[PDB]
Amino acid sequence: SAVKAARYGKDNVRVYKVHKDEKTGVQTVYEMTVCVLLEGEIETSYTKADNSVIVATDSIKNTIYITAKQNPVTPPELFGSILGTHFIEKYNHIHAAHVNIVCHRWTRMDIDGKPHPHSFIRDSEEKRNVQVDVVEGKGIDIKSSLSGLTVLKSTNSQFWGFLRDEYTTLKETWDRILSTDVDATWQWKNFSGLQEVRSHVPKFDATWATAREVTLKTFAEDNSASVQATMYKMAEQILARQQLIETVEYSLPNKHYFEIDLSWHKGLQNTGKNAEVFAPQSDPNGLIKCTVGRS
Amino acid sequence: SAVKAARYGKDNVRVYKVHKDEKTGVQTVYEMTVCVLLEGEIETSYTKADNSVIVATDSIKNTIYITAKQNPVTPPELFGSILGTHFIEKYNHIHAAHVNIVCHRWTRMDIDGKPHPHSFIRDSEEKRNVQVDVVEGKGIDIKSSLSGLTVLKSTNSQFWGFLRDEYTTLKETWDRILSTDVDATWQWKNFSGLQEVRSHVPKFDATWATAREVTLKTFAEDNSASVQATMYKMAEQILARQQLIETVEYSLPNKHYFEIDLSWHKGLQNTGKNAEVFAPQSDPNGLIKCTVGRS
Amino acid sequence: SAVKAARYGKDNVRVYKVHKDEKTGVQTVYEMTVCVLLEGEIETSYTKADNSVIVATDSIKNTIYITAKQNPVTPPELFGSILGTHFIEKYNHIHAAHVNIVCHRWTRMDIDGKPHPHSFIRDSEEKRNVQVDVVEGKGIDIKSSLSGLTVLKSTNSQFWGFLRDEYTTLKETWDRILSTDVDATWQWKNFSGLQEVRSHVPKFDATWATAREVTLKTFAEDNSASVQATMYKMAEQILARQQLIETVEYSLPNKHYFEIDLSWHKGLQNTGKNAEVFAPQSDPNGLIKCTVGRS
Amino acid sequence: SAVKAARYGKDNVRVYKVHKDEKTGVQTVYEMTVCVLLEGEIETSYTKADNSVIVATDSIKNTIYITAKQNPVTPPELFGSILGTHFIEKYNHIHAAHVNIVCHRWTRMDIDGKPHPHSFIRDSEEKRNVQVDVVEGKGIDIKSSLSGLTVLKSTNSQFWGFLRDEYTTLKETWDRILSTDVDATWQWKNFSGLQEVRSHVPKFDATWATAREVTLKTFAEDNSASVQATMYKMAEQILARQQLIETVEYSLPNKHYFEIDLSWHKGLQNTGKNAEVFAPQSDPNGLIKCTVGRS
Ligand SMILES: O=c1[nH]c(=O)c2nn[nH]c2[nH]1
Ligand SMILES: O=c1[nH]c(=O)c2nn[nH]c2[nH]1
Ligand SMILES: O=c1[nH]c(=O)c2nn[nH]c2[nH]1
Ligand SMILES: O=c1[nH]c(=O)c2nn[nH]c2[nH]1
Ligand code: NA
Ligand code: NA
Ligand code: NA
Ligand code: NA
Ligand SMILES: [Xe]
Ligand SMILES: [Xe]
Ligand SMILES: [Xe]
Ligand SMILES: [Xe]
Repeated sequence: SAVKAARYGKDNVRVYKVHKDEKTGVQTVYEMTVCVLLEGEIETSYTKADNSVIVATDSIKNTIYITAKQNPVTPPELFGSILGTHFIEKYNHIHAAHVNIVCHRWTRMDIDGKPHPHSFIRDSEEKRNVQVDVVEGKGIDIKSSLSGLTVLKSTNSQFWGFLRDEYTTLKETWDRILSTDVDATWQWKNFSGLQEVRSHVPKFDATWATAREVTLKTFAEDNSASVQATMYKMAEQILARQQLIETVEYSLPNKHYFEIDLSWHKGLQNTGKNAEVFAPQSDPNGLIKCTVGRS
Repeated sequence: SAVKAARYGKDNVRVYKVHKDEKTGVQTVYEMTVCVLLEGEIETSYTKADNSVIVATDSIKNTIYITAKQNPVTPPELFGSILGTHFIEKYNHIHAAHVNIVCHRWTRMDIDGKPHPHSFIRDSEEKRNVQVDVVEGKGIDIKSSLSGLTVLKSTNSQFWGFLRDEYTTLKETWDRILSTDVDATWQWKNFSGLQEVRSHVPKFDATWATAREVTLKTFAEDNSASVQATMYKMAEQILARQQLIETVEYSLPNKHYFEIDLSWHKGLQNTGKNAEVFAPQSDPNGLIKCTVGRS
Repeated sequence: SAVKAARYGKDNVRVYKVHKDEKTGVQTVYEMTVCVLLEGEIETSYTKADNSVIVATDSIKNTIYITAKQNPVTPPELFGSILGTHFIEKYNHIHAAHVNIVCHRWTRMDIDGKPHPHSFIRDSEEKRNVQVDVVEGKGIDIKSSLSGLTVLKSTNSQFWGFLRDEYTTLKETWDRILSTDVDATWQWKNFSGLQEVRSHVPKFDATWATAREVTLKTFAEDNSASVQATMYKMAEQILARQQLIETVEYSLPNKHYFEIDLSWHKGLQNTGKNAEVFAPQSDPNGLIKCTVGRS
Repeated sequence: SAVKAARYGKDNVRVYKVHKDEKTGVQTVYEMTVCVLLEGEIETSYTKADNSVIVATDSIKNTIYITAKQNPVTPPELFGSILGTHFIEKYNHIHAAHVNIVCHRWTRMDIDGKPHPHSFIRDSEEKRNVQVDVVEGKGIDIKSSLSGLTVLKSTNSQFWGFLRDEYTTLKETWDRILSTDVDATWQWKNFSGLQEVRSHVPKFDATWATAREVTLKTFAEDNSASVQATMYKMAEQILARQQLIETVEYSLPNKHYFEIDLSWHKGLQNTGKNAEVFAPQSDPNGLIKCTVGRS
């Protein structure tokens, strides 16, 4: 037997950083959860009990805190690239670093219509994520994403004209509820190294904001023919607005809300045009994915 | 042996309701999770296998949908009271109904600075809850609450002057992070029945909004001497603003963020005034509770 | 305004303890999660910012580890009583301690049919719990419980003869699946203090084992007329086997498995006597409770 | 823009099946959660709103129940292959089916030392899983796995001789607690189609049992030099026992239990050889992976 692939590191490292502006007194907080996994010439730790090749996962944890102390932690694409590059430059036998970062929302509070200098609220479990793979001699590959964005529209969604055979019971509809949790990922063109990542720093926050805005606007305005059709429109717009993205991937659950027939009870009308009360379904759920790239 | 207490019913009943304004085209959605438990002369179902006394839990589920179809579902204090009263009026041998409602946020989306007519976002897992106990011959007791409101302030929290003995290692501090998940409950004076609950309907939403606002403002502005001291100030203000509340209860975790000493690494300074990077702690956590009532 | 009730302390304190038999080489592990909340003359910490009355929650955490170091941690009823008594004896102004303990399963592994000396498996998320309230001048009240015991029987459950009215759609049945997560609590007679708790130590593990065995046997053997009828039989037997228990409480979800009518597809028969494939329902669920005490 | 990849289907479909032996009266239950995603000539549903190519996800759900009605659901490798093959044979434009199955434990109860005919217990959240990819013209690829197997050993684990530099604070140790949640996957050689999968049916349950047994025995008996070294030994043995497996992958968290220094309190000794009470750490955690294949 032989080691075909191996990676190891530290997962679930929670980090908080505060920035204090001495002039204005305004404080800004960042909180993230970080995972770092390494690859390289480490087979002998598995096959021969040779620990000499292991950078201890506890040391990786230390490195994350130290790196956050000495560098900006925003945008996460830059922080992840700094962190990944560190390991391949510092350790001769480590040849790849894989860095995953989940950014948690801490939104500045408005008290009496003005921004508070040092108080924050978690407005939703929506996350902004990055995956950074730093591979020696092959540059830096970055995938950025938003996830946990939960939306619903109560009309202007349709689903008709699908294949009907002996396995089909689903009725066609011209008016339904559509609700989903959005997971959207955009993959950047490969960067040659940290200098190139630094040169594009302004594009990271801007593209995240664009992806979010396009998602919300298209969802709200599209008279949706299907999840498939609507998500494609989203991806197409993002690719058109940022030339440095190669692909956009969406993964969307279709969270069903079922009509409840109440006609058995005193002829009560609660279906079709008369539908007011619905039963949200916890499971099963549709799952629809697509990856859109350039012609 | 004898039955000392018994209650039974349906839990986790998810309900969605939509309201459609025909004039404006504006739609508004409500989504809740409902639990209804009944008490009464039902001992024989336990002791003698006499099912004749059981209103099936499946029927309770049906009743929830039917009631939501025929009545407004907002404010939840009113809907819960209607639902509870139904069971004690309909069934001779049922003498109490306990109704718990969790309201989930569906916040109207703003697209291009204007409110969208039928698209919504889940902005946070914060909930608005009610517990309604309708007891035959004793009226209606309502406890209203908000929960899952997660906040953090990065300074203006202190904790010093606590008891120090041979079990104490905690250092006094004049500047720390304070973060909590707020659970706040206000208990209404007993209402004689549904007519009285209806007469106070405007106070329910208004008091919820006040409780939320007082919580946020006090948290952000108090130079906090302890969780205990700050939460007391919150409760005091709520009681002063709404005479129909008898008690306010807060239950607050103290979610710790620990300094990380980095001085072992090249003398790096990251404690006290130099603290920038912290380690959020998942567990253990302080838990601080208090119930405040009138003199 | 005035403080009507207050309690504070440390929640979610994870503790592991190992016992090493030097003779046999056999090791035994215990793992628990502990919560301790205190009450007493502490109002001024809320109302006057007087921290002098506060035993820091961090010190409570320390005390839990120290107490576990110096005392046995099993049975949990004894450990919780020692821990609670400590606070009321040590601190003049503290007059009640509330201790909750969740014990996690670490079951010794059998390798090649023999018990391994130091390797363990988590066989299920079933927990054994205690709640201990130590109140100065009123002794020690202990509630013991098991929770998270998930069972299913595929036949020998019935449900017919329930009330039928205009809210009822549920069909009577003489053969259904019954599945539940068992939560069972037995409340001990009040103990005068630690000496009395010590004198009954052998009864704690024995009663837990009896409660578990009665639950499983009765569930498996009862031709159940309802959840209500079956749970009553369980509680009755536990009370008969241990005179020092005053009350037994069960709280049981009814986790529904629905028939699936497949007759629309080529006349396929999958209901009543022909039912083979079912759809487990995540929600809603029946919830049935009862407290049984002595005549 | 163009569709580079697309897949869609139904997730979280819960299924229960019962088998009734008419002779013996013995009943056996199976419960699973199933996900089916399809690929094929479906781009136009995304790009042109052409629903004619969509097999509705609701129909996929129906197909899962129908298939479970007409076929055995065990071993899951066979059921998943039947289910995947169905879609590529039934629909001309569908060219791949991806089927994921999670099997939940329902273990027959022993009452008074004998196996009960129709009552079951969920003994742990351990799962047995399969991923089956059926690709038209390329056969059937099956990955089988166990996950959620949580173990701990209290001694006979070491970790010393790792790289030490200016990022390292971790002390070497010759005696520590080792605890992990096992995720192990074995990948079968490609099968040409359903006939070949059927011919190997006995090997599926046997290999699962072997993988489990090797994991447990090696964990309990290895005087572990590291997670890396121990997991390699597991994978090596599995590959040696089943020639039809091509690769074995393990993914293992290192769930840390920290010593607690209590010497500040009356010189209490709780570290090194005197360590009895430890603090389980919820996060961060080591994560160690490896894929082992044949020379
Ligand atoms: O078994 C281990 N492997 C590792 O790679 C490691 N790093 N810190 N502790 C560790 N333990
Ligand atoms: O055992 C049951 N008890 C009940 O009260 C009930 N209601 N619906 N189904 C039921 N089953
Ligand atoms: O605000 C606080 N209250 C307390 O009771 C406490 N105990 N430790 N830290 C603390 N902080
Ligand atoms: O938008 C949808 N896409 C689908 O593929 C589907 N299948 N059932 N309902 C559906 N809705
Ligand atoms: Na390198
Ligand atoms: Na009544
Ligand atoms: Na006292
Ligand atoms: Na095909
Ligand atoms: Xe951070
Ligand atoms: Xe609702
Ligand atoms: Xe413990
Ligand atoms: Xe199944």
